[PDB]
Amino acid sequence: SAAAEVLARNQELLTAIAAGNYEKYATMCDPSMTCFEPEAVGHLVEGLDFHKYYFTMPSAPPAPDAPKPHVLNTMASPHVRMVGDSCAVVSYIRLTQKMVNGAPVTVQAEETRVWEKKDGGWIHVHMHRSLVK
Amino acid sequence: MSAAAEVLARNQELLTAIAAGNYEKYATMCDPSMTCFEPEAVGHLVEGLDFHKYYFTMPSAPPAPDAPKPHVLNTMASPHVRMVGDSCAVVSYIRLTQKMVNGAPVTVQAEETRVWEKKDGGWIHVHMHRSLVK
Amino acid sequence: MSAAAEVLARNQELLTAIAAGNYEKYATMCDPSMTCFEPEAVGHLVEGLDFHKYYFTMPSAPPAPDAPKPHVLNTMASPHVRMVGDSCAVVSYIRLTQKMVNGAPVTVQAEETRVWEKKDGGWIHVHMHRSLVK
Amino acid sequence: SAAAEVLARNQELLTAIAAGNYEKYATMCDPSMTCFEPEAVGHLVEGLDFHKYYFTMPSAPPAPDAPKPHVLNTMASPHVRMVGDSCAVVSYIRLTQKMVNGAPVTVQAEETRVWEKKDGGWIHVHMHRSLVK
Amino acid sequence: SAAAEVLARNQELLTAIAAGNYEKYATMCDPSMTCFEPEAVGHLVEGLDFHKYYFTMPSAPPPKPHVLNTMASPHVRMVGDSCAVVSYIRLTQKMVNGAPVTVQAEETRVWEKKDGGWIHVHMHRSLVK
Amino acid sequence: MSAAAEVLARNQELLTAIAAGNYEKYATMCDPSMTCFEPEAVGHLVEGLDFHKYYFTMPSAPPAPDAPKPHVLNTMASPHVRMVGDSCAVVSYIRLTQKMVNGAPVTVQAEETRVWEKKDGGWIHVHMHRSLVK
Repeated sequence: SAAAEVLARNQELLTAIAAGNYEKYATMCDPSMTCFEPEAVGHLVEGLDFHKYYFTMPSAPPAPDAPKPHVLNTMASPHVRMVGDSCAVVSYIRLTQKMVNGAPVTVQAEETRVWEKKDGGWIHVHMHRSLVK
Repeated sequence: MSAAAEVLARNQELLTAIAAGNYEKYATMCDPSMTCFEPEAVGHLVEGLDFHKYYFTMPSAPPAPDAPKPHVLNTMASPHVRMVGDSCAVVSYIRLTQKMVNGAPVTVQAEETRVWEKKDGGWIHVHMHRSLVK
Repeated sequence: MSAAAEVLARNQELLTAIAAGNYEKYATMCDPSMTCFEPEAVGHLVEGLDFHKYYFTMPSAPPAPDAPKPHVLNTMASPHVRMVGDSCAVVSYIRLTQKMVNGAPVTVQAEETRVWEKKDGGWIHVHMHRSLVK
Repeated sequence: SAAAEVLARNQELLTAIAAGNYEKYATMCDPSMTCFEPEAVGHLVEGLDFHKYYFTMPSAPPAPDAPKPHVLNTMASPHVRMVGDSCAVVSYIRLTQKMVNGAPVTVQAEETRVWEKKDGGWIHVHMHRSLVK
Repeated sequence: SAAAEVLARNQELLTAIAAGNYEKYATMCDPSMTCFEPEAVGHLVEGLDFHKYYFTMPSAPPPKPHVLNTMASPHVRMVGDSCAVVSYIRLTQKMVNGAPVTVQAEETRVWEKKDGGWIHVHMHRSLVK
Repeated sequence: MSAAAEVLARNQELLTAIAAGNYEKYATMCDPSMTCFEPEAVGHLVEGLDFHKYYFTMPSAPPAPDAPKPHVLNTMASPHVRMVGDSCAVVSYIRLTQKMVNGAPVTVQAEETRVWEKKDGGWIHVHMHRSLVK
């Protein structure tokens, strides 16, 4: 049941990432969060500004027309491990369905996200993201 | 005198066991329910020790007058230890493996996140995530 | 809190000043006799500030042709500060620069060593060694 | 005069490296020394074991064709900077003359080596190498 | 401090070259100056006319010339009372298309002390890469 | 007899010593602090005599029956000697080396500038600048 709560928090974080909602994202992450990810080109980054960069990219007005963002994140075969009462490790395959050149594309990545039970709530502390060929 | 130094040394001990081909020590250091992301798992989450034991027990040709000793060294570049609650430790680092191929040195790099749990007065490896860097 | 922490903060100040194109701040933080290894020096050791002033004073096409404000962020991956005596600090790290090329973000990575001297009641950058990774 | 001492020590260190004399090399370095170099493939390494690896390689059998290695390190245009009483920064272009396939070749690298004065001697604390090409 | 004078004079000469100021350049050079350089395509050139050629090329009116010369790792050698040899790597930062480019050249420049001041008598330029 | 002619003779003597591989005479003629630009220095200024001693002391042992005595000749095409004060000479020329490659003769050309200092009644080589034409 606790594992289900951590899974809900993880899916909530993923939807916040897909929406570009940086405030929700930052509210879910500890300011000392550690991260391996492809954008970090092989190095361990600490903090939130590195991702705030990607949330605040300069795009600004587009032509309204009829297209709107269409992105969906799916946690393929999730695995929750409880290490003590205050720690949870969520390991899964992140499947991101996105639109490129008017066509759908499914991106896959191995993701390990560590959550700490701080001040009543689960908070993300560490992420390891690796792309699969 | 710190628990973070202890888990760091324990992780280095695990890497030494891996480099030595000592599967008995590796198995004594890992929980039988250990989960693993690694390149050999070709994009999937594997559980258990048999998948890793496969690589310790590969059929090798007996040694000849060649270079009768493996020259392998693992280095934890810029380690980071995080204590998550009373029973968990997360060790994140860049694994640098110096090995010999065709009589020449080669340095392999990988992003590694290893999770340890405090069980029975020791630290046991429960989850690993390996990523090759181009 | 700590001298090493202060030197690290000064290095982050210098990097943000570089990202913002503020040459006056940059020169305020650098010794006039500063030495430098960097790719722009094409394999030689350069001395002085004019060599770096060159890249701050490059002529540019007319600003704001429906173009956004510069979106650049420097991050010191795994910083290491070494105090060598009272008045010397060596800050070694991996500089990760997130910038915009065309419409997409790109992260550039360099190995950076920056040597700072405590003179006249302030930390001043005196040496730099930069090497591109990829 | 002090700069002359540090320069002589740096040349002695390079000679030790060229000779495969790991003992002298290690006695000249601080055990916590930091290093950027190509063999570290874009990361900062600490300690001497990473470098000890290269002194302790599995030796190939001698076949009397080139019994003595012909290698020489040259510090092209050295520059010494005194940063306080106990620090010296030695920057130079390391030119290694080696023999490849019976013909000589000159390899060049940018080198920054930091030395600390402990008691009345100099020890190596930090190195930064970058191949020039 | 004599080496400082010769280095300052060489830097002044290089800035004159970068600025296209042939008058200052010529006033700093001995009229019998000898020269090895790429533009000499493998021959030893004597005099100032050969170099004057490049200051007086025909151009068009129509950004701004952004060029900077740096003497990387200079080396001054006093050979007797009247001679100085300045060896260095000339790093020229120029702009091609919209991008900066650093050109490197091995430069040896010989100077002679004649009463008051140093004058340039011999130069050797080699392109590295 | 002129002093410039004497320095020219000393320079031809040095080139002969280089062609013969006689490192001892070469070292006698050169100041221990001599500076050098040359292709083998891959675009840098080297100081001292060890850098050049490296090429006199390269490994080799038996003269094969396939090849005979070395046939090498250095020629100073259009020499120019310039006296800079009492004790300094600059010898500039095109070095033409006739050597044997395989079974055929070939002429290598290089732009050479050699500075000589008058110390204790003798001329010694103090600085060289060597560049290849083709």
